[PDB]
Amino acid sequence: ATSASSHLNKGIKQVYMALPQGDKVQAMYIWIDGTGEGLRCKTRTLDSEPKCIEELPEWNFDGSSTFQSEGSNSDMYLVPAAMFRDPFRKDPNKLVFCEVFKYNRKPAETNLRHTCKRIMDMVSNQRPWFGMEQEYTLMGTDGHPFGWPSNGFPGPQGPYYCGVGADKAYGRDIVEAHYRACLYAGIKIGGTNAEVMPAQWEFQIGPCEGIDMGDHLWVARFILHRVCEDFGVIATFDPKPIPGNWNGAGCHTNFSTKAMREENGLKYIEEAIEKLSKRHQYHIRAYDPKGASIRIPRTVGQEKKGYFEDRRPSANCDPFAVTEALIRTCLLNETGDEPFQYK
Amino acid sequence: ATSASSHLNKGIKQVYMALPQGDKVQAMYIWIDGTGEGLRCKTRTLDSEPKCIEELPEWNFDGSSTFQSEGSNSDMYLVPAAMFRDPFRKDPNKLVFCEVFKYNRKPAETNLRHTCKRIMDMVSNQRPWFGMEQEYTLMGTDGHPFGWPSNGFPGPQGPYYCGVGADKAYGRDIVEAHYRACLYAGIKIGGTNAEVMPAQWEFQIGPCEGIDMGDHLWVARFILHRVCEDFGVIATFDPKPIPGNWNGAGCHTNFSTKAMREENGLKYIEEAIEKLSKRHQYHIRAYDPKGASIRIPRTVGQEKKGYFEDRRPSANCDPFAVTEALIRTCLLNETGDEPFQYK
Amino acid sequence: ATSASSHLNKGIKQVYMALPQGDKVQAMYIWIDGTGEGLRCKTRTLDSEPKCIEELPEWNFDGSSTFQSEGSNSDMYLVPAAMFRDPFRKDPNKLVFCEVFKYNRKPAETNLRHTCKRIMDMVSNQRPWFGMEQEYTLMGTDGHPFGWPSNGFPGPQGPYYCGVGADKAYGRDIVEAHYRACLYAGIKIGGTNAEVMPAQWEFQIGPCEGIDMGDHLWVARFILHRVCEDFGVIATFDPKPIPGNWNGAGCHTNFSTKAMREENGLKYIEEAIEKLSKRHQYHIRAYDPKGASIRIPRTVGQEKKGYFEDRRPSANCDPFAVTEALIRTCLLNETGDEPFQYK
Amino acid sequence: ATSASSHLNKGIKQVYMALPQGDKVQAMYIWIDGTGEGLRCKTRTLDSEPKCIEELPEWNFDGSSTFQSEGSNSDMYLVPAAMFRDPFRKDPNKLVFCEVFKYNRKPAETNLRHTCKRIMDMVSNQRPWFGMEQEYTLMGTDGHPFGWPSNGFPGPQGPYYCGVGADKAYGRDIVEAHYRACLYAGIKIGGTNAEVMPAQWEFQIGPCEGIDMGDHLWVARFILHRVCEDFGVIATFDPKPIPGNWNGAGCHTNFSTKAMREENGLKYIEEAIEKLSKRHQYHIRAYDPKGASIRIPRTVGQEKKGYFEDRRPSANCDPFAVTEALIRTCLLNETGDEPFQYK
Amino acid sequence: ATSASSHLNKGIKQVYMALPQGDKVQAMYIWIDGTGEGLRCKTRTLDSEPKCIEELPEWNFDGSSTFQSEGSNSDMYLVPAAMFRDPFRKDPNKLVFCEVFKYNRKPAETNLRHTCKRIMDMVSNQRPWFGMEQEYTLMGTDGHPFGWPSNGFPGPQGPYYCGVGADKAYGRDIVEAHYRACLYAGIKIGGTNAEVMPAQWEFQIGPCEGIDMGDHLWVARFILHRVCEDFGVIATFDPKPIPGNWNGAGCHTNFSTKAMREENGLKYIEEAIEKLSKRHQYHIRAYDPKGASIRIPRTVGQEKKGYFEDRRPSANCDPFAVTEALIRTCLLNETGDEPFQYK
Ligand SMILES: [Mn+2]
Ligand SMILES: [Mn+2]
Ligand SMILES: [Mn+2]
Ligand SMILES: [Mn+2]
Ligand SMILES: [Mn+2]
Repeated sequence: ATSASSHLNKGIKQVYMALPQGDKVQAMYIWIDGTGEGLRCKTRTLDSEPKCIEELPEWNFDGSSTFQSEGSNSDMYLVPAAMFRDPFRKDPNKLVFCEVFKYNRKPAETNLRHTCKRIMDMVSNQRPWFGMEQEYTLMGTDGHPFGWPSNGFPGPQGPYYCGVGADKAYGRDIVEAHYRACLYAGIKIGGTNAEVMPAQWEFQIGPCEGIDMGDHLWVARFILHRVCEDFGVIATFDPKPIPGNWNGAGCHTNFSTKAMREENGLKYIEEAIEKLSKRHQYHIRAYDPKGASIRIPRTVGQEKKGYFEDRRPSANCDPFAVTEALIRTCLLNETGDEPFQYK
Repeated sequence: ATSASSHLNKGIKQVYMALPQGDKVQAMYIWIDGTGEGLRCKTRTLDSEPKCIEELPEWNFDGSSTFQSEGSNSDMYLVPAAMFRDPFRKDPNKLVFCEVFKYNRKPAETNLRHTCKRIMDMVSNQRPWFGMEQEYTLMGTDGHPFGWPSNGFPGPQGPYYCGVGADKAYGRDIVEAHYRACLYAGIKIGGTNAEVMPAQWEFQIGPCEGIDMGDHLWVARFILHRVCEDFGVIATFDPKPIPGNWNGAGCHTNFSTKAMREENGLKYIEEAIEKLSKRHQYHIRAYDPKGASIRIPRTVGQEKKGYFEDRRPSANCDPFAVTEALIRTCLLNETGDEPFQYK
Repeated sequence: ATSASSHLNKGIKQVYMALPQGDKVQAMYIWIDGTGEGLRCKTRTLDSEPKCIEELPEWNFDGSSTFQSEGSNSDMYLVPAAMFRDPFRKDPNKLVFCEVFKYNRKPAETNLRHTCKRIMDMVSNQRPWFGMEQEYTLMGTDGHPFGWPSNGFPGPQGPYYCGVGADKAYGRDIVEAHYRACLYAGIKIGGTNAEVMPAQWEFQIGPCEGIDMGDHLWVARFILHRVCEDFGVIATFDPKPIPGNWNGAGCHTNFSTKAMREENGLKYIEEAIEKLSKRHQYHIRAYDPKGASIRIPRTVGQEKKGYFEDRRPSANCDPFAVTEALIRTCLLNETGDEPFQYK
Repeated sequence: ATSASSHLNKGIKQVYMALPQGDKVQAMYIWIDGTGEGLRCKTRTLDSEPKCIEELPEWNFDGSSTFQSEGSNSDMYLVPAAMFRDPFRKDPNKLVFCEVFKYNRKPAETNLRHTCKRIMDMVSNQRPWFGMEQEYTLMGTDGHPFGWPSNGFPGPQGPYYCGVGADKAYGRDIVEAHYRACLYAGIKIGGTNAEVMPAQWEFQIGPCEGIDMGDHLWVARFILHRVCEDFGVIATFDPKPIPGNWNGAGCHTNFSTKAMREENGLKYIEEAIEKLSKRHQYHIRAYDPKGASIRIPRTVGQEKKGYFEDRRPSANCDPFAVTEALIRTCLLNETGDEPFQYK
Repeated sequence: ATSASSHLNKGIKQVYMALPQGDKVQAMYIWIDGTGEGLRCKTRTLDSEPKCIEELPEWNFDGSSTFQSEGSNSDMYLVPAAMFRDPFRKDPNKLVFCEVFKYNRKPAETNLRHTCKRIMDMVSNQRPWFGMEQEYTLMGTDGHPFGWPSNGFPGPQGPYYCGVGADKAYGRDIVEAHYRACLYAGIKIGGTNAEVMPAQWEFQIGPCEGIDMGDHLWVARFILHRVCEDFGVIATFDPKPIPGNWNGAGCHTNFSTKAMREENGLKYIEEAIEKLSKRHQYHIRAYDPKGASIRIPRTVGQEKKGYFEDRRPSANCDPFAVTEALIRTCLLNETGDEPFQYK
């Protein structure tokens, strides 16, 4: 099944979209829900196209409707963090990803970006690069994977991974649209592939210099949601969408530094892996918003330089928390149940 | 459900629309129904494109069919008031919002613009600015909200406010089309967002210098109706569309003056609020066509200058009456059950 | 029946596709499945458009999901072999057909290209030209031929071969789209025709200089699968799609050399046919991935120069194996159950 | 949605059923699946109607298909335990509920009846009476509750508990059919009611003298499954069918003895409750097949004699284990993690 | 999908069926098709109800339409062999299973009954008893199993063997109707069960004294076809209905003699098994119309008397050939590629 809005005549929408916009420019503010994994958005009008993120004014929203404020002082604030081109509106309109504050102007329970940015600024000399692969499932509005038979299973696993064909890959139009929208918007998307079960896909984001990783992955998730809403399907990042033998279906984070990219970086990668081996429980706790767990590429080992792979994060993981934990455990040499405060 | 006209082949319509129009120009006269909240329209042909509103001739219509005239002398008059570009016809065609007169050439029961314009002209030195947020619900032709399940509720409140996704926001194509149409037509639309229940949305109009507020909000309502008619859905401004816990779902009016925008304007805002506190019943009567009721932004209080917010008007309110009452109570210092006549 | 993805609004997809892509370029790596007849693909991002195939980097994939690797070392490699323009993405994006390696960097069980390329390089002086005609059937997602009646047969054979009409040819849009996509991508497609039963078609690829034959036929098969996926139908190369009197429905390979194209080449063609007559069982074994069998054109015989036709290969045949066997039996004069190793 | 078998013409079935059966009699053997909560059945033919359970011969089945045997010796045995009239076949045909044995003629992992019967025979002097209330949900074949809107919720809780009306109770025909079938078959069903959410129902079984409780509840579950299969819906005893605020949705067991039914039995009930208070974890473990947790009726307290209520068992509980645990903790005064063996 | 005839109003049919028939009686002659596995039938009128099979006259049919005669002399003959009550017509009407002859009055290629009857008459002193279990699949008219999802699989194997529930057993109404029809008609049906995949079932016929086995199994197959035709589904005895892991899905024949039923019959069973072990290829050839292959029940071994089981015959096997081969190999001690002629 598909949503009722997807059955509206989209040619009418495209007739209205093709009107010359004028001097005004629409900016769609995007922020993370109070649940830690949802995204909320609302569009305002700017008198002119902003050249930089600093020209974007701050905004506010009702936090009581977003699961992240109390009744007495419900208003929260939106401080713009990253700016991207609007694929849906095709320019000069801008997507504005923003942080959330409380009435006290202090980071919200779900604003993990504020600290993550501080951590990345501390280790800015090492220039960390992250690459994150996000796996999702396309679902109908009836709660079942898109293109699956009603009350039924498509078939045994094996033909669908990177498959091509009407019976091999489901909803590739969503994937192509999302890829093109992320390219236009400036997201650092590096590729896509179809996963082992049909209607399950994956897009990779990276390499990114820092908080760019979290910003790009969150905006890529938003673009996926908007594109799927246009098509009338649902993008699910739940680690266990369909019950069965398949277990993980989660994000993989690739971490490198300046030293690891240069010669004799394999020993730095080994040191980082050994440091991570001690903090397994902390990373398992941090990755959840509520063969090998950590793996090394063999091509990197042959070249003795490169990156590593962490298979532990789930699909609904928060990139800010993941990257901050990876930096703290490896670069900052932190140990303990709770992170230290670099006040 | 959607209307039968929405299932006509719209590509045929766009083939006919793309014909070179020629020297003639079509103007769609729009006026307020006798009910006080409905809109009526009819298009004529002009030999040339009018540069200003004064070139638009007066027109007439059958008031017996519009609930606002008696049988003996049914004819009413249309005097053009505001001119906008026609989004639907894409230029040089014009939307003409007009006032209604009786056979006596005297303002109609529903023409509240004529007095409101006089009031705004009296206080033109203070330069009042209004901002109005209009909340509407998208409904099917079956009387239920669009995208809702038949005989059913979408789910608990909370995921839908400013939500993105096929299961989070219903009928966003209508919203995008209406936003672009209002931009092209010259309406001062400042942004939109999705409301707490799905298929419920809101657009903000403002700031506006005067009767511009009423003109822009009425033409924005007309554009919403035309766009929804193109999509085959209904835009409802009823304050209580769906029975349940949700109560208000009504317009919010933001009022500022020249003094309140300048430094030390917070005391002027406080004076206006104190004046409004006495005339609560009068404003409640005037807003109906048939936490705090009046609120102050906290950012304005921190900056000690700006505007205030009135949460009392409903969604089907008449902007002319609302703005006239706000001016009379605050700027004109009027008191009493009935307004004074500045003859 | 058609796939559920085909019922998505494709106008939305085309709106997203028309976005200006930017400096980045998407390359879709394509490789042969472990089954020997399936195709797998996945797209990456390149910083610039590659001018030649050598600029394409090597890649890797999970061979456990592709029926061609064991659990311990599942990773396989993709070495680019041929580059074509991407019809689906309309440039500068590129389709990259690649060979598969094991973790040992040794040809995979299904990588028959590596040896075939060696064989063609050995006989490069003779300049062999191959022409292959591929016959396929368009099927619904319900496992029946496209356009056929449910639980029914279209009619007696005879009106459908090269037929024109709604009741004569089924799914010609797929054929036209595939032909245009192969032209744009640079495939050497020489023509198409409709076969004796409806929804069955055939496209010819050739002439090709060498491994170009295998590359072009495999990429043409991939383009057919992608186009059919866009239309929501399935392209089947099974030699026996629908049970009945029809038997072969398989590929025909046309083989010529430099000598056979020149004058008095008919005797060379006769020598090649006599050599092939001895190795019938070997070619029957090699053609399977798991009137006359070999025929001569009469126009060639009248002109005493040209090519021959082999009707023995099936529709799901591997072009690399077919062309390698044809070269080895004719040009290399090989005899025996197993081919010799030119180490 | 409903199953495809439910859309077969049932009048044809009733025409065939009305044929005079003859001298032969069909007996449907029923046994518990290896999963501990599923039911399996298969019908044989008897030359004459059995007057007692002892005339029923033993049978066998393939335990490899029932998740309860290994490959080498898959055969299991069926020893008849209880006999009931066949509601579906309307007599002289009999439903035969049987225990399962292994090839060693030793109770199967899921045959908890064999021990429970021993325990009840030990305490046969006290004459324990049990009453069990079973709560189930009617679901479509699409995995959603029957009569619920697609992708939707019926409404707020409150109108549906014991409700009457097309919008208040869903699938009452299943309930009436199941009640009448259980009456005819001899099940001690004491009543039904509709639960707080629509399509959720409950039937009470009791009072029963002993292993009669387990036999009657299991056969009532089987009759519910057969009736729902006739109607094309699914009866689910999962404690959490639909995600949401509702939590328990589980069976309630009412336990009395001969002493508790007589005068001054309230002190015996208090002693039993105090004994149960110590073994909470053991009963929680035993109830799972993989206000107050224990409550006392107030009418019993006013009359100072009667029974108690245990709210702890879930809906998918095994009655044999529940009743055996209740007897062992109260009557047998057992304490400890594992039960004692009365060998 | 179901056949179009199943969607006719069956109440009309039952109104016509309930008419008092009168003195005339309808007899439906049934014979085996020329293909060896199909059944053909046609009904005549008798002036009175026949008390015995000998009162049934011989008939004839067009063998050119039945794949078992040449053009010059197409007529074949029907000699009545067995008489049963007509379940479909509810008495006094009779089903007449008949042998087929050629114009020469000599057994037809597919009339294997004539010889089988001779063989059984030779060994009539030993009184052989056979029991045959027939496994079939219910299919829609679209060629897929009944109740399966379109283009889909129901689920993993394991819940369906002897399952009860709308999601566990498909088309049980067909099974109940067929069981009751076979009981009424006098078929020696001993029971049914649901098989490992849904819509697959099995009925057992036996014990039978001789050619009674072939007669009863063929008439049971005919009754299954007629009942399924009434329901609009297809009964398939193909050994491999749905491609996949499941392989056999074929009939099991249980063979006993007078000696094997008496004490110390286990040695006779062992002798029969040893004789069968030599003639495996002959029985494999004879069973086809175009753990252990032969197994012994363990209960029989414990009681040292009873029967054996042959798992080798397929589902579409001819019972006459199977029983004749079992008698010839065991009782007649025959050896060789071709059977001896007891002329
Ligand atoms: Mn990975
Ligand atoms: Mn407000
Ligand atoms: Mn040919
Ligand atoms: Mn209770
Ligand atoms: Mn068997």
